[PDB]
Amino acid sequence: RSRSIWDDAHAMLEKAKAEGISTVWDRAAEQTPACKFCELGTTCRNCIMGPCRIANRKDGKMRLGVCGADADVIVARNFGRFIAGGAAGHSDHGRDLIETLEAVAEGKAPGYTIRDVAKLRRIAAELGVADAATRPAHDVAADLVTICYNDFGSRRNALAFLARAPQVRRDLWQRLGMTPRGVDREIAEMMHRTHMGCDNDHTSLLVHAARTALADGWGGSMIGTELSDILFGTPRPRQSTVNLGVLRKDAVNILVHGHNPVVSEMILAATREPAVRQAAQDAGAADINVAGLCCTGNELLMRQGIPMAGNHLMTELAIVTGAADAIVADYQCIMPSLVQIAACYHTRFVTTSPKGRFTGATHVEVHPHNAQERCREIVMLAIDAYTRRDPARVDIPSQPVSIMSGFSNEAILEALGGTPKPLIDAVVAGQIRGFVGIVGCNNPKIRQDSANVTLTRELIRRDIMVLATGCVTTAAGKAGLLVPEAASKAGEGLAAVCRSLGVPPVLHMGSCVDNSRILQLCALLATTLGVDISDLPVGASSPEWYSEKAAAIAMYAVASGIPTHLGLPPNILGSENVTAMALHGLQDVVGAAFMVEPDPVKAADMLEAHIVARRARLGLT
Amino acid sequence: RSRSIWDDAHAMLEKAKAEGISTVWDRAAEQTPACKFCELGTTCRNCIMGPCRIANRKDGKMRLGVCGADADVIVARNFGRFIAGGAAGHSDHGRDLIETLEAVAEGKAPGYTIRDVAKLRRIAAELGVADAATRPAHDVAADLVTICYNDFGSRRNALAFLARAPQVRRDLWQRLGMTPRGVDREIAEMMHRTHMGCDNDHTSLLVHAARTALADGWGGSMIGTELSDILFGTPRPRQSTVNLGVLRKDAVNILVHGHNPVVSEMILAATREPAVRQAAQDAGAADINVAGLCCTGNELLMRQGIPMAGNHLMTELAIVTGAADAIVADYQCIMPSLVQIAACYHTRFVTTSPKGRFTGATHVEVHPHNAQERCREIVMLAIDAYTRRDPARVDIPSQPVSIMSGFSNEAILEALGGTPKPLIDAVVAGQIRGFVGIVGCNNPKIRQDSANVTLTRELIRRDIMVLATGCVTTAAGKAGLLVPEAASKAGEGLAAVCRSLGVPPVLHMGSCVDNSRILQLCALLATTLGVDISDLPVGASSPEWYSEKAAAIAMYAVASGIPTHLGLPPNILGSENVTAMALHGLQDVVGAAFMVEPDPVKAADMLEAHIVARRARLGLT
Ligand code: SF4
Ligand code: SF4
Ligand SMILES: [Xe]
Ligand SMILES: [Xe]
Ligand SMILES: [Xe]
Ligand SMILES: [Xe]
Ligand SMILES: [Xe]
Ligand SMILES: [Xe]
Ligand SMILES: [Xe]
Ligand SMILES: [Xe]
Ligand SMILES: [Xe]
Ligand SMILES: [Xe]
Ligand SMILES: [Xe]
Ligand SMILES: [Xe]
Ligand SMILES: [Xe]
Ligand SMILES: [Xe]
Ligand SMILES: [Xe]
Ligand SMILES: [Xe]
Ligand SMILES: [Xe]
Ligand SMILES: [Xe]
Ligand SMILES: [Xe]
Ligand SMILES: [Xe]
Ligand SMILES: [Xe]
Ligand SMILES: [Xe]
Ligand SMILES: [Xe]
Ligand SMILES: [Xe]
Repeated sequence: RSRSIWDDAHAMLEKAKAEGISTVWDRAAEQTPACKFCELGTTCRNCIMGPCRIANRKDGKMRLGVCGADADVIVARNFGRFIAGGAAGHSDHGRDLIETLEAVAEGKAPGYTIRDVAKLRRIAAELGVADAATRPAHDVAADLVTICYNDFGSRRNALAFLARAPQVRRDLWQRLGMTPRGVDREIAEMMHRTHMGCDNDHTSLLVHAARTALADGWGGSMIGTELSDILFGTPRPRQSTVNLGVLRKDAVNILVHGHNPVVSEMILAATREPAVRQAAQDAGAADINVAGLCCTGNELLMRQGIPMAGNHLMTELAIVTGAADAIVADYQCIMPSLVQIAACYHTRFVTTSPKGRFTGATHVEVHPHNAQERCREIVMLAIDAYTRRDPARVDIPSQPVSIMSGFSNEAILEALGGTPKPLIDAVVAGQIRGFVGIVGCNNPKIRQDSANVTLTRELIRRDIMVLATGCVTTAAGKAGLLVPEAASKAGEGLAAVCRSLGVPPVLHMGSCVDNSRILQLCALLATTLGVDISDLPVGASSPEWYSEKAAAIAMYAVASGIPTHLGLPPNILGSENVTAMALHGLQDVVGAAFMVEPDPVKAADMLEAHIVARRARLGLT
Repeated sequence: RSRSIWDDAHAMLEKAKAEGISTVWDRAAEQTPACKFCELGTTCRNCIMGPCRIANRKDGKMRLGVCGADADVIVARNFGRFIAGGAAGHSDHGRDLIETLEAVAEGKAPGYTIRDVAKLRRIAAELGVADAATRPAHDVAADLVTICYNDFGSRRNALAFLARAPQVRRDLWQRLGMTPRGVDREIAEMMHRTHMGCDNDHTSLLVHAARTALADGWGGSMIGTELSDILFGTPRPRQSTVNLGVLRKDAVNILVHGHNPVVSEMILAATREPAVRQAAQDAGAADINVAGLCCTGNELLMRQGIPMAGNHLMTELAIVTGAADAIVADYQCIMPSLVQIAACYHTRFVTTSPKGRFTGATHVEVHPHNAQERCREIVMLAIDAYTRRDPARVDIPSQPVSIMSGFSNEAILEALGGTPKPLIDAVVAGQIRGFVGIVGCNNPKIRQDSANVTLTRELIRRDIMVLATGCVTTAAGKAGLLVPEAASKAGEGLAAVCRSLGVPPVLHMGSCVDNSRILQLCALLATTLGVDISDLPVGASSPEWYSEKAAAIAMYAVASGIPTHLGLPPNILGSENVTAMALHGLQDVVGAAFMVEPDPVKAADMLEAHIVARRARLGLT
């Protein structure tokens, strides 16, 4: 119960307890207390002269690694590899989008098209493709593919999308040695620098961690966002629903999980073919019901309006309802426990990526050339599993909650009539005091979504508009804050802006990769006003993060000039020097810093105080 | 004393003890016993739902990570990131060589030339540069640079040098999903796969670890070896000396450390300019004495005959002599303790790489455009530090030992008269029963070089020729086994081959990156005979390894078909499934497996038994 604020979770936790199904919360208890040295970051296993631990003991022993490395170096190396794994999670996704677009450009991807040709030509023109407005769309696409691949090579001095950042920002990065040059290159160089006897200076290591994260935010993730919109459509505001109640007892229920629209968009197509709709009827189902999980669910919500069943700590509970007929997983944040919990039921657990292998799963590998054929086979697996569902163990605990989604930057600018001018006018007038992107996961160390939702309500009450991505999407949707009626929960200034646009006070801007949309928006406003991103009344927050991907997002926010709140510290407190740099030193290096505060009200105060400081620097009330 | 077999080390350990200078051996004692979970690999810190440890306890708790990951997945992920860090250590070195050659090709690198134009044209032709034999050398170089950079991109289906492998080998890799596609790409994908909720199947993870290592051996390292020979000269057999006695009391002593010939070759040039030789005389020195450490020392030994002061556990002791006037470091295996030990003396510790930063060092950053100017400034720093040397604390403990070095494959084939035919004839006749590459470091858990040298003597007595790289170079040289006279220590068949060629029974083939020479030679013989590398009477051994780089070398040897002995296990024993795959399962996957044996005599038996098996499979006595 105290594990979550949500009734639908609470009900499924009782159901799981009675059936003796162990959950992430149960295993989190088993791993408590954790190893102290792992939690502090003062442990190293980068060579077998060790493994080493750094201690603060009276006799003086164990203050240095066998190689002589101290706490500062070891902590910074561990944090660098942490960030690099998060950036890698995003880079490989962007790489898959490049490969998908090239297959469409070559005409080798049945059932795929370029859905947004206008955006294709705009992005291609922006990155330097000649005559992108009038040449055949497939040739334009092939040239865009080439530019994107060059960003995954080793010959550029700066990533292609980095030119969106204001000049003052790029100058700073260049002087600091932070300019990201290559998406994979920066990940590789981080792993190199953290090999023993390479980079042994915590400052140097932290700078390359910022460079690696930037290579994600302005590289892997931004390529991923923009190419997804080209292939699958630019999101436009639309209405949908959220929570475990989006599962229907009377339908074939197919859950997509992971991050890859290249599968999920084609699964959705397969369920619309009239022979497939027929086979589910011949199996007894009223319809075929696709619902989203995690980031692929965020993206299907943004682009098609597909309902979202839950966020990260909802994933196990989504199966305990007994109505999940199949989970279609690709990669990232897919808990391996799901395979065991699925085995307690009729549910098919289907993996589709050669990168996302799970011992004991039904592997049906999906690629652009065979996706239309394989996704149909996958949905046929779900309809068979539907026939084997046990009615005595089905309990869909909730009623779904209405939400509005689809706020790409293109839609935001559309709602403002093509210019950011009305937006900037509202901020100058003090109607919107600032903006905070609330992103990041759930973490069983925090009562699920308590901090996410509490921070959101506080911010909008203070006339701070919230941009929601990732797991916060489900949190704010279940709270009722993703509809225009929620204007009544915002302070007077934000409410009046919200009702004049007919938008909610919390704008869903997509998956964790779509945090690149927030970079793009900040950069646009900074460029429009002639100032740095670190002059904008903005902030970021991850009240309940857990993953390396979220830490990379937090790092590229900070390095880009955005104050960034974290509910929980990364494993760095064993070095006061690294800690002090993350919380303070970075402020006069990149114009922003990390804030660690588990009390969401105090988080709101801190985020709001930074916004006020930036308002005054801009000459605003 | 019992820390090393060597008199020169032993003496310097007494000197360090009397001066109260703590050494790697002392800190190794402090970190003993290590954490059991780190040593077993059953600990995970890849997200802050944890950190987690996997246990085998009666109540059943702590058998799974919070995410549900078990021991098999966690161990395999830790090992994958280990291997990826080793591959990254080599990839970035190869990247720097590409950048150096491009600067030479553009004419933007004063004091650099293409030293081996014949090799440039041969390698360029081999990789597909059109008309590489007759076009201007700089244009050929620019096209080679482009091909190498493409291997550091994301659009190839197989690395360029992989075509050296026999077809049967490439077919196997392709069917297994092991084909390396991109040097940085495979490192990035490994970091992605090991993010939580991605690749959760130990088999899948181990295969991508093999793919990542292959991307090093046939990619990062092979590009690095071949481009170094193009820029700095192909090694030819020559005579030199080894051990701390290569330091001269009467000279300005400059120690190069790390991996980068781009600095060390230019430091050597600076010490030959007549104004620099003059300034050391005006400071009182008889000459300027350059001596090598680690892999840059191996390479300077191979290409210029520069004496080598020591290997990895000699590095601290090289400073305790009191005669080190400067250490010129770049990156990898440079212990941060050296900076503190240098502070106990007059010694200048100079870093030259933006990747190899050390807190408290004199940073003089070297790049191809300014290397000739910066390396001169560096040698001027050494001559100043020479003037401040304390004669009362100088003790050069040994007399140097004569060695022969410089056995590139080009030199081996040269000594055989241009064909491998006489080599193959000796193996068929049973004069050379097989070959073992003994590579890898020192590790203070093993009495220094006891196992390296003991294994070498056993192998050559058994008519098994040894190919030495890395730290083993110093070990076999100090033992007296790197001269043609050492034929008297080999069995009758090898001795007779050795004396007919005037070569030693142990061939120095270079630094740790030059293990790519061994891949090239194996592939050449396999291609010549029409068989796989896993049919050759070959083996590899790392009796005293410590680094991720060495583990990557061991992995790409195994994946390439070469039985590989390790003196110490990597941190994997907490999973019997991963362990059994490394020691046994790999044998029927890739035709070779890891052997873990700390008794070097038993190691010799195991390596020899594999060679006998392959001999019979070939129809040999
Ligand atoms: S790199 Fe240094 S601190 Fe890390 S395990 Fe090796 S010896 Fe210990
Ligand atoms: S990835 Fe899984 S095993 Fe590793 S720390 Fe996170 S929860 Fe624990
Ligand atoms: Xe920093
Ligand atoms: Xe908006
Ligand atoms: Xe906005
Ligand atoms: Xe807005
Ligand atoms: Xe603004
Ligand atoms: Xe923001
Ligand atoms: Xe914003
Ligand atoms: Xe972080
Ligand atoms: Xe964040
Ligand atoms: Xe962000
Ligand atoms: Xe940091
Ligand atoms: Xe932080
Ligand atoms: Xe494997
Ligand atoms: Xe030889
Ligand atoms: Xe050889
Ligand atoms: Xe030989
Ligand atoms: Xe051979
Ligand atoms: Xe070998
Ligand atoms: Xe060989
Ligand atoms: Xe290894
Ligand atoms: Xe090895
Ligand atoms: Xe090797
Ligand atoms: Xe392995
Ligand atoms: Xe191993």
